Amino acid sequence: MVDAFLGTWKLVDSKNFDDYMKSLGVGFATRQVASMTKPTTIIEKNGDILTLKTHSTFKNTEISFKLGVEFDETTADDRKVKSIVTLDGGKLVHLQKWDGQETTLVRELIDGKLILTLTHGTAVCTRTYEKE
Ligand SMILES: CCCCCCCC/C=C\CCCCCCCC(=O)O
Repeated sequence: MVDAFLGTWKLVDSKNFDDYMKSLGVGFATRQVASMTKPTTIIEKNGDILTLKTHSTFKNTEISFKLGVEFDETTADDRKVKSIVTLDGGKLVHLQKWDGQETTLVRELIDGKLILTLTHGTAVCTRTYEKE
């Protein structure tokens, strides 16, 4: 089930996010702001549709999707990607594909905390979110 991911989460730790952003071609100015931003992520369900909001003082995003069904997404850094989200080993796995590249955004619950692992190229970033 997806239900233990649901709720409101705030960033409390981040490792290697600059590497991840630079691997995606994000410019220095955006990387600078992003290194100091602590987003709030809200994940809600209505039937088979999940909505994931990411809010901050610089950028906001919102996506709605059905697990296992491709959707178009315009990311926070303005990539237009083809996305699919699924549950795999109890993790929420979001795969983005564009121009032959791939990145994964994988969420795992460990001791009530939401660990987001971002992988692109050789860059691996780990972000820790705490429940609200
Ligand atoms: C909507 C705010 C999320 C972060 C704000 C600024 C980041 C913009 C630059 C790179 C984004 C790369 C893809 C999105 C990263 C998601 C990180 C997260 O949810 O913690």
